[PDB]
Amino acid sequence: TLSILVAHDLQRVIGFENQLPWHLPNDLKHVKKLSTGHTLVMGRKTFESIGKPLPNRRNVVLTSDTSFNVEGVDVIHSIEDIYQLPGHVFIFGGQTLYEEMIDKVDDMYITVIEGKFRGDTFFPPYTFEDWEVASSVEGKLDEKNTIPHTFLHLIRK
Ligand SMILES: NC(=O)c1ccc[n+]([C@@H]2O[C@H](COP(=O)([O-])OP(=O)(O)OC[C@H]3O[C@@H](n4cnc5c(N)ncnc54)[C@H](OP(=O)(O)O)[C@@H]3O)[C@@H](O)[C@H]2O)c1
Ligand SMILES: CCc1nc(N)nc(N)c1C#CCc1cc(-c2ccc(C(=O)O)cc2)ccc1OC
Repeated sequence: TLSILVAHDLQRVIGFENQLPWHLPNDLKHVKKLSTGHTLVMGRKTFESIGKPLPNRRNVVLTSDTSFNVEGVDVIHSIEDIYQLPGHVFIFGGQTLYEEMIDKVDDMYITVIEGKFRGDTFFPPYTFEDWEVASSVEGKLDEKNTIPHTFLHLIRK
């Protein structure tokens, strides 16, 4: 299974200055639950922003850098390498990976951040006429999670 995993705002902002524009612990938990025990594929910039591989899952980084060799991280140098990865693979950003993979993935796990943030990187436009809403769940708000958000699972029609 090949899935997109992404949080984007009302205008499809996903990032600003190589970081997430929002602070939303519940979505990090969401990511943790979906991807633990499986595989995350991310572009080089996304990886460097995180700084270290995420625990308890396979971390795969796409880069043209032949010198890239980080402990706890597998490297790939081509999009086509993704298709050789076994198991449930999540395309985990950033903008370049999403643009390169959105027409190839089976489904998308999207957290819609229900606000308008300043961004410099975007999720590509998509239409619900191409995607069935398998599920849509409002995120619960609290003291630590104050931005409204919705968890979508979309499956390609
Ligand atoms: N909101 C979210 O769910 C979410 C999730 C992930 C990331 N983000 C955000 O996304 C932003 C980063 O996105 P970005 O587009 O700037 O960078 P990115 O996609 O994370 O990384 C781009 C790099 O990936 C490598 N790459 C991509 N395609 C390749 C290919 N076909 N062959 C070889 N290498 C390839 C290249 O690395 P080299 O230059 O080293 O060759 C390229 O420079 C950040 O702001 C981050 O916070 C948001
Ligand atoms: C966690 C935000 C997010 N949500 C959803 N639904 N899909 C994604 N692909 C990402 C993402 C991402 C990349 C990223 C993750 C993190 C991050 C931080 C903490 C945790 C964690 O505590 O589990 C996970 C990812 C930090 C920075 C960062 O890019 C700047």
